Amino acid sequence: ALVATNRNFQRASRILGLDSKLEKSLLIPYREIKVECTIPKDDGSLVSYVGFRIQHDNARGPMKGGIRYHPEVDPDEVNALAQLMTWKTAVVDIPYGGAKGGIGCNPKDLSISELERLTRVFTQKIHDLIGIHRDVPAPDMGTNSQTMAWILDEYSKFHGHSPAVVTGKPIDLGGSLGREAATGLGVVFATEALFAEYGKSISDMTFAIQGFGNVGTWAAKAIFERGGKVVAVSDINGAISNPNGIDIAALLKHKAGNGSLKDFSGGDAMNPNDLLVHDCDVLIPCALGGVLNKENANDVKAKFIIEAANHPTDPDADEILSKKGVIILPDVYANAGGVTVSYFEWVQNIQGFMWDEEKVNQELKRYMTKAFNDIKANCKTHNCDLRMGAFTLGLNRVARATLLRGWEA
Amino acid sequence: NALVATNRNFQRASRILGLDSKLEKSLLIPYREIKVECTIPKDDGSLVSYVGFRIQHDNARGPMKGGIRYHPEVDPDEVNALAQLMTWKTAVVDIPYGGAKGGIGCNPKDLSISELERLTRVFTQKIHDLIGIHRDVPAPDMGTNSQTMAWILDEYSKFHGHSPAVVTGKPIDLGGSLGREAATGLGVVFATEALFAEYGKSISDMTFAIQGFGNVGTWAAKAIFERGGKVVAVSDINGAISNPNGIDIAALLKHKAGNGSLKDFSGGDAMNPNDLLVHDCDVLIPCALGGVLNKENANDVKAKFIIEAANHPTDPDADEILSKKGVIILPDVYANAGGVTVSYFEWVQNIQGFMWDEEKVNQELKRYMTKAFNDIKANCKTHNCDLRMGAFTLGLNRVARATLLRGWEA
Amino acid sequence: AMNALVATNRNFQRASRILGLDSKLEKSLLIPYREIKVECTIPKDDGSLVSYVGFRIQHDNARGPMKGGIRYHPEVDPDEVNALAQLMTWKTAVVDIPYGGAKGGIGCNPKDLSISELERLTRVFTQKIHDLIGIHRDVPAPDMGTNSQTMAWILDEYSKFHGHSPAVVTGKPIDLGGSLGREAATGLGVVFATEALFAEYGKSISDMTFAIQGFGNVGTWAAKAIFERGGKVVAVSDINGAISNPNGIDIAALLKHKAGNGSLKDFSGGDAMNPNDLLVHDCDVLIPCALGGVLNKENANDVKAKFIIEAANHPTDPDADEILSKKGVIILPDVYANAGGVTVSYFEWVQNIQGFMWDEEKVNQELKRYMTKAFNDIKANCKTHNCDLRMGAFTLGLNRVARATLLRGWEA
Amino acid sequence: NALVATNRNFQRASRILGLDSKLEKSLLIPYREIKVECTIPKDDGSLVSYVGFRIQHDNARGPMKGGIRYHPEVDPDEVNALAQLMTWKTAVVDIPYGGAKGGIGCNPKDLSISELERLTRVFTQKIHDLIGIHRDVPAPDMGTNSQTMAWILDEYSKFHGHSPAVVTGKPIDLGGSLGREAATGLGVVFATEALFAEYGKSISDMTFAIQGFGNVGTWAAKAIFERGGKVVAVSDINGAISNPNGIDIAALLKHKAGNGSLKDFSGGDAMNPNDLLVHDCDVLIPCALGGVLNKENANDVKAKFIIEAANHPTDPDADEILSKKGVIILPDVYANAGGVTVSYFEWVQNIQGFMWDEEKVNQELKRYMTKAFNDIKANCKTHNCDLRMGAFTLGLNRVARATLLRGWEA
Ligand SMILES: NC(=O)c1ccc[n+]([C@@H]2O[C@H](COP(=O)([O-])OP(=O)(O)OC[C@H]3O[C@@H](n4cnc5c(N)ncnc54)[C@H](O)[C@@H]3O)[C@@H](O)[C@H]2O)c1
Ligand SMILES: NC(=O)c1ccc[n+]([C@@H]2O[C@H](COP(=O)([O-])OP(=O)(O)OC[C@H]3O[C@@H](n4cnc5c(N)ncnc54)[C@H](O)[C@@H]3O)[C@@H](O)[C@H]2O)c1
Ligand SMILES: NC(=O)c1ccc[n+]([C@@H]2O[C@H](COP(=O)([O-])OP(=O)(O)OC[C@H]3O[C@@H](n4cnc5c(N)ncnc54)[C@H](O)[C@@H]3O)[C@@H](O)[C@H]2O)c1
Ligand SMILES: NC(=O)c1ccc[n+]([C@@H]2O[C@H](COP(=O)([O-])OP(=O)(O)OC[C@H]3O[C@@H](n4cnc5c(N)ncnc54)[C@H](O)[C@@H]3O)[C@@H](O)[C@H]2O)c1
Ligand SMILES: O=C(O)c1cccc(-c2nnn[nH]2)c1
Ligand SMILES: O=C(O)c1cccc(-c2nnn[nH]2)c1
Ligand SMILES: O=C(O)c1cccc(-c2nnn[nH]2)c1
Ligand SMILES: [Ca+2]
Ligand SMILES: [Ca+2]
Ligand SMILES: [Ca+2]
Ligand SMILES: [Ca+2]
Repeated sequence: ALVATNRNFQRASRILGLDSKLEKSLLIPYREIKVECTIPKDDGSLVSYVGFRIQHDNARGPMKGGIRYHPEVDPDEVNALAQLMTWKTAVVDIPYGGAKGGIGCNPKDLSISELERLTRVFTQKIHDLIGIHRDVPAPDMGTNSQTMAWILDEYSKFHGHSPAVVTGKPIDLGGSLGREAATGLGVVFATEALFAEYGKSISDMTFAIQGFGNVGTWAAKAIFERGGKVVAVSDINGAISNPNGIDIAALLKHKAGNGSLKDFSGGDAMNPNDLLVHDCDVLIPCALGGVLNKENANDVKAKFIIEAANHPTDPDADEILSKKGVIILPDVYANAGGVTVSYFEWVQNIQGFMWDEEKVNQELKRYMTKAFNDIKANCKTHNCDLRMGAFTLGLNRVARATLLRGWEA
Repeated sequence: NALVATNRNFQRASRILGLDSKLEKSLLIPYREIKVECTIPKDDGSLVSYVGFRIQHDNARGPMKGGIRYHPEVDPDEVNALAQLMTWKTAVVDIPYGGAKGGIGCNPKDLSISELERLTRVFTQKIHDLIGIHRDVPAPDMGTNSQTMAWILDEYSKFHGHSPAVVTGKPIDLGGSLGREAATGLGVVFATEALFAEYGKSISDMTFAIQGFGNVGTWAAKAIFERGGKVVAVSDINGAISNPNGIDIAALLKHKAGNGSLKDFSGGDAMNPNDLLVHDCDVLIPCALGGVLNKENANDVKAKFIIEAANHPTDPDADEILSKKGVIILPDVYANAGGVTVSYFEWVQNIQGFMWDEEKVNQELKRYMTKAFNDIKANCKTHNCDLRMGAFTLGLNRVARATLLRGWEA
Repeated sequence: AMNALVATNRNFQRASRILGLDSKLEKSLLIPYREIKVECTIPKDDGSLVSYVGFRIQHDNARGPMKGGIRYHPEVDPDEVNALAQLMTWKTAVVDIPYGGAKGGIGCNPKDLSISELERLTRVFTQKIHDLIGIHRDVPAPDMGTNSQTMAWILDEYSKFHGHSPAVVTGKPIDLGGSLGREAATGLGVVFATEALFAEYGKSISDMTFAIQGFGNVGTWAAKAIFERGGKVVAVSDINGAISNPNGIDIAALLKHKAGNGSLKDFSGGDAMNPNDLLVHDCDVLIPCALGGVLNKENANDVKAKFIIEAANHPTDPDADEILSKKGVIILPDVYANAGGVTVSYFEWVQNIQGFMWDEEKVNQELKRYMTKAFNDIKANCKTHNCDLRMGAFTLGLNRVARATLLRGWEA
Repeated sequence: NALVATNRNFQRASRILGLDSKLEKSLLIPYREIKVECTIPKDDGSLVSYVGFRIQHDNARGPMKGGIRYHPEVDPDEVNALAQLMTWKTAVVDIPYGGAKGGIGCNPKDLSISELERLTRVFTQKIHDLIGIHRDVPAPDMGTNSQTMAWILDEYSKFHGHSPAVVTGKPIDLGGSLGREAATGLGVVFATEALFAEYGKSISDMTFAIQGFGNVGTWAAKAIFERGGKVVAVSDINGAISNPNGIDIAALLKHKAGNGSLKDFSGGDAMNPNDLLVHDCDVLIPCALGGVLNKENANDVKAKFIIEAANHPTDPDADEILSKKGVIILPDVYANAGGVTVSYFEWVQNIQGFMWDEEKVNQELKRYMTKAFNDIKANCKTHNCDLRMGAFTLGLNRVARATLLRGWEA
């Protein structure tokens, strides 16, 4: 997370020839905030936490980023996550900068009313630092749409009804349709555009998918409905194989009945540790980072790797897979459908008028497609891989937004 | 009035949802009640003092919305019920507002046009800090009109900058929306179409008797007529006209515009207005007054559908009698919501800085009335209740879950 | 209470006639600037919901920010609450402090609520009205059912919305900007007003005997302040008993006796008395400091005092007023006599507005200046209108609010 | 050093108060910590980027107060300890402030005066929403001065209007207070009068040795001299001068102003500066550095009183040794508080829109220092502790009382 973002920035920065003093400024966050969050517990005794918000950059618009309720709050990693938000939003051309915040706590130690009091106190402590056009939080580790409802409710006492102050809200409070499928569907839209470069379609390819959660389930469904052959799916408990393509609609039925993959009758049970070296045209890691390293890299038999999980390829595998002719669609772009639909929720709220799910998906496609074209165009200016096309694209957009605004007081 | 009807429907819907009684109490208590002194100098230099008010009932689902009445009758419980009714109505058609109701206890016909302007501006000065484009958005009502709203807009904007969305019902020249005059009558016809689609039928299959021929009745009849429905009977306060082959509503409208009276229309036969509700037809549409259907005449109703365009036309006796006769009643809280819906669209257009054409207003109105009927119908399935309770439980449940999601900690 | 409604109405109508108030101006002065009711819902300590209605009547602000208490009390009759807010508008005008009147509260019984429920309720109430109050808009204060701890919570909650705002509320703890001199303010103000009254006759407090009904916050300090000025306190009663001494009670010793949980009847430096004879006791000066409605037609003819200082609110009903008047009894009216408390409350606001607290000698020096100036104005008014002291005070305050209103004007 | 001394004194005072451990955790966590990018163009057109910061420790007793340091070393733990020490110090002399501390990691010698102005204004733009007359009131510190404050005032006022009280230490021409230069040294002498009055003694009864002759030492020496005290020894970084009759401080000041060195003054005998702390006197006043009294020289101190004007001059080893010899030590947290106290008076005068003359400033400074000593001594009686713990328990408890009164519910 930390180490990948640092290296990718340094690689992209040298490709762009970034001015060293501009680079220094871009690395310094706009603002770092730490606040006391003290609440009474349900039994009346006090507990005290520190909440935080790193606001990295706002050259391209309000800041955007999750709120983590999690006990590990290493400042360098939180800073890297906020920077990564700044580059990711710039890659897909949404008008935001990057931020990241949270509270150093373990939510599983706290009752639902304690979580509410903690969230409202946190909002009271930062209400003057966020805002619909200033900094727009979202769920992350340890928070969810109920958390956002509390932030919305508390913030609105200080500034009036502000549905756009936060994304990831319950539908009943201005949340957007289409959020659940956003990332998985965005993966497939990105893949459509990539394959369009070869005049090929998803229906021409076979797919192996590692991980079968929110990203994995929706990606498989969208691939299956577009004629792709999902020939292998794994998750943490097992794996299933079918050289003629698994009936993914039927597989999802089985999963919903609390069944395990290997027990599916429309395929052959498989060892999950064989999923990455499986023979297929396209590999899509949707589980964990660091699954591709120097060890297994030569044994990957896929022609395309769609990085849906964050950082599944360490630099060792990247170099190895590159020379073999493997094309890797990078994580900062490939899984960006979620943050993109989060932008649409914000847009729908500032417009006072919600979109239907078909409009959400039409705009998601338009944004993911125009983003791939811009990445590919950058790869053609700098003669670099797709990962560097994306990072130079985002880094340059932040840089020239920063330069246009200027430096005088 | 509207108070007995609203309290009864709230209590029935509350029992069906199994609403927690302490949540129920909170939903009944208005967010805020305001009364302000409104004193103006008259044209002749003397002083007069009135009391203005704004009941802000609920804002769990969004900014409050509601009319301003210039009227001498300011009973607090009735005004509370009207504000409460707004909260449920906006929830029924899924527009992101809560309910409010305000006004000034005065008789507008005792005031000259300049006295009315000074009064409107003073009221705005006294409440400007309590309203706003995302807080509470007033609209016309009894005794006020689009000119009143222009004055509120102009005075409010001195305190907060140009804010066309602070009020709806504006003149077209100041950000008012197209499609407002037809909104309610057309919304009734969209609602009636969606109901008939449940039976695979069309408006063109039906005959219609319409009580009332004002802003709602004229536009409802026009929209029915242009869709091939047969409007066989129309009444208003002075008479009624009948034609079993369908009245030519286009000609009836020209007649009304030419200062004509219903019973003098030659393309039909004069009728006793008291025969309207018991007339032989498929669809009855009260568009005039409340309380017209009671235990006396309910058993004499000969229609299969009743589309409630006026507010509270069926008292509980008739609702009972009509149900076990197989009569299907589309409830007023939903059927006439086209007006409040286009009022929302005007706000949306102002918020978006860009007006819609009338085709777009009516396409969205249709989408909103249709999606609302489907949601009502789905509720009927889950709760095994009629359309009136499907609608009230839908709106009440939406307000309750917005409230529960927002929470209670300080 | 109910007596405050009837008394405030009668006094307003009487003063309005003496002044010849224009009836449309009078109609406007009776209509409050603003009436607010808000939902106040909180979780109880057990997690269940409870819902109350809070309210704030903002009667008048022609002369400055509104000022008035917050009552946590179950009886919230609109006409009475309205009368109380209006009474504050007249009271602040009588002593020339730059406030209008307001009155607010929550319909609840505080004894039913734990300290943590009361805090949550207070903060929610503040969240619901923070935009309607303010240091130069409306400044609440303690009242029935609230105290300085309640004010600390309002201050803490209000300041989240507007920054640290110590002047938004008076009656605060000393630790949070409260003023010195609050405890003695009303009783000490009573004695200052009495000094000014007796000066008209070339007499001083050391010349008089005093009978005092009630021995709480007002009665103890008034008796103490009289005693230190050489007045002879010959009778004191409270709800449980009474003590008399025609030579004067050693009030310093009486106060020590009370502080040790002693009863007035059991005091050794006097003779026990029937409390029902306190008002007809043989003295120069009678000071009701307990309850309203104590002087009526039954007993007015038997009052032996030549001066009665109304420290409690409305202790004399209209029947006794007429009877005492024709007997030559001079009545210093409650609206003025007990105004020391609200005056030091203004001083707290002033100290917070100035960012710099006064010492107690300064507070009291100013309290005396304000009560003495106020008496001179009341007396001057009695000269021009040829009326008793009660109407001197009401016409003074009513006229000041009227003139502030007329100067501000009526055009939008 | 401020981190280990402040932590040791807090923990000791907390154990004396029986402070609840969960309250103590809250009191140690700062209200808010801010870091902001401060980038400016240099005079030559190139860019430079610094990090500005503001630690806002506590505001239970009032707006935050604290200096702004332009200095390259910005250790977070040291800056937190300084902001927290401010919170206790303001509570000890009972001024209505909490503690804060901020600055910019830069070397002001590397920057021209116009670059320093732009940097100050950029810093102000980045934090204007976090400071304010009733929120957080900065002041000069290392590397900043009254010209820096004028720039902050000037830039802040573009965002919130003319706000003279947003910063203290301003030039006299822009709302600064009279009496600010002498404030600390004069405050030291007021504190000493209050202490000596407990013994029925006066300053004129005592002999004084002063280490350091800067802004604190010169004014304390002057204020002692005008009260009949005998200043028998003075040192600074380059030398020392001695006179058991009492040095003519008026002449010594005039010598210093004429660019003279202590060892070259003729109205005394030149002395080794290393002998100042062991000089023969009743009262020793460290006004130079911390850590000058330790176990090595503590047994050799001949004074009966030590007035801590410098910060942390006595380590715990010497404090132990001196107390067992019967030495009374007036603690730094109180003794040197005249500077912060007059800074409060500047803020007061600004919010009152009307400046005081220097007579009134010094009169109020004396009243504040006198009442603070009385409160400290009362605390010593209550807890049976020395003056240092009398002062810290006083300040810590006042902050604890204010946060407990304010409460914890959301
Ligand atoms: N959901 C989003 O909006 C989003 C956006 C950007 C990136 N991502 C990335 O996508 C990845 C997955 O996100 P998600 O929401 O689908 O998570 P999820 O928890 O919904 O699903 C994770 C899936 O991976 C499987 N898995 C876990 N450990 C595994 C292991 N060791 N080997 C194989 N399979 C394993 C799980 O069983 C599950 O099927 C993460 O890297 C995340 O950072 C998600
Ligand atoms: N216009 C809207 O947007 C709207 C919205 C919701 C509800 N409503 C309800 O619709 C009803 C009518 O509204 P409108 O705007 O069309 O009013 P309107 O004044 O424009 O027309 C009322 C019509 O009813 C007739 N009428 C009056 N009394 C009658 C009686 N006793 N018997 C028969 N006819 C009678 C009048 O002559 C006229 O034809 C009212 O109940 C109103 O509350 C209107
Ligand atoms: N305290 C103030 O700041 C203040 C200010 C203005 C007016 N007042 C008025 O002063 C009166 C007393 O106020 P307080 O603060 O001293 O009250 P308190 O509760 O502190 O004391 C009231 C006293 O009256 C006594 N008492 C009660 N019933 C009695 C009876 N039937 N006969 C004799 N004594 C009786 C009580 O025992 C007690 O001694 C009230 O009318 C109040 O409205 C008080
Ligand atoms: N000035 C204030 O407002 C203020 C307020 C509170 C505390 N203090 C503390 O007072 C002390 C001095 O402050 P100041 O403003 O007078 O400083 P200053 O820089 O104006 O003067 C310091 C003096 O100490 C002398 N000195 C330096 N090192 C010395 C050494 N090793 N031996 C002997 N003398 C030495 C210098 O020569 C000079 O005379 C510091 O500890 C500071 O933290 C100052
Ligand atoms: O009168 C109200 O309370 C009110 C408030 C907002 C909109 C509408 C409306 N427009 N058309 N029909 N109703 C009415
Ligand atoms: O009750 C009020 O309305 C009110 C408001 C502010 C101050 C006081 C007060 N203090 N002492 N006596 N009265 C009363
Ligand atoms: O530097 C600080 O923390 C600070 C903040 C406000 C005032 C003072 C001050 N004035 N004189 N001595 N100290 C210092
Ligand atoms: Ca930066
Ligand atoms: Ca409610
Ligand atoms: Ca009025
Ligand atoms: Ca803290």
